[PDB]
Amino acid sequence: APPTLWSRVTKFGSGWGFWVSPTVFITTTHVVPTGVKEFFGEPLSSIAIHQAGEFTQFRFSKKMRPDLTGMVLEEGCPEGTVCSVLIKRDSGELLPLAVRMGAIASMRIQGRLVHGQSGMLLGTIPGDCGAPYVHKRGNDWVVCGVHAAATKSGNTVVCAVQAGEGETALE
Amino acid sequence: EAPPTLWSRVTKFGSGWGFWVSPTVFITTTHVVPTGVKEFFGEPLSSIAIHQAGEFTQFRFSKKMRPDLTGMVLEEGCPEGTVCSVLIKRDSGELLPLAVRMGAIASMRIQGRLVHGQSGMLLTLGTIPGDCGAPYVHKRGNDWVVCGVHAAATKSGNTVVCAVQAGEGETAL
Repeated sequence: APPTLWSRVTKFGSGWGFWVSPTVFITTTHVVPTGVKEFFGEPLSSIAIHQAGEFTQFRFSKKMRPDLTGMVLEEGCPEGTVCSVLIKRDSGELLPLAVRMGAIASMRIQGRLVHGQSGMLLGTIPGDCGAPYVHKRGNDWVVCGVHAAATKSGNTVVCAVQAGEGETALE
Repeated sequence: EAPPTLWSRVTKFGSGWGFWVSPTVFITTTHVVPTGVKEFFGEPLSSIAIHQAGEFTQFRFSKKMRPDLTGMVLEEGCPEGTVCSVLIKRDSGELLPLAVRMGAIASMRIQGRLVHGQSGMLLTLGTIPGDCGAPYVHKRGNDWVVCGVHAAATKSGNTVVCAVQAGEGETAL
């Protein structure tokens, strides 16, 4: 993972967010500041906000990170593949966690049913919410979720995904 | 070509930045250091070993602060005529590595403050106010080393000065 990729990982509210491009920022809904009128110094009327369950996307009118190129945002992580949760700790330490992704479905997070995807850690803390789930496709990195939750057991984590509707079916 | 953990050493500090040289050693430039405080990174000042002169400030903490890190060598000044990189972090999160050819070491007074400084020329944007403390580094073999911290810049834009930790081989005849 290149430094640029990590530079997209940004402290935000009670957790983290991720610059997908110069104008697009994704994060986990429950970490988003609630009493505010600006994000990153931009008034809400300047920002297109799409929230689906625990997945929140901001598109700013202004180029917030013109140093960045856009990258692909997938609708969920590829089931069965190893992704990395790009965790930054408060000391500055980089803690990428490898995770084997499982099924996409509805899960109860923060007392609400939301589209999510479980994964097995190959640990995280509450402050890690918003950290991106990414994987490499070709020579490029792709982002597919943002950290939402974990079992007390610790071994399983859940990311919120942009669109999970009907990804797994009863047989 | 600087790896992510090398960037992870660059840390927001006071009105600028600092750099973890090792799990216990943090360097920065003096004028950006917060004043009238009782601790840094949760550690009481009284527990910190401090070596500070000519705008170069070094802290050694009494416990491991960044145990995830390997210890790097801190050189006394950059190698003259060689090309180093300033690892600039901007508040936006942007990384701006700047190539710079290092030149003369000299003691000097810039805006009233004594600087044990080394001039360099940017090879080409540039540095800006708020960048002080950013590390100057280069490679010795397969290892990275750090040789100074960003202190000042010339109006012409293209020359910068880092504070270095050098002995009195920088005082005029």
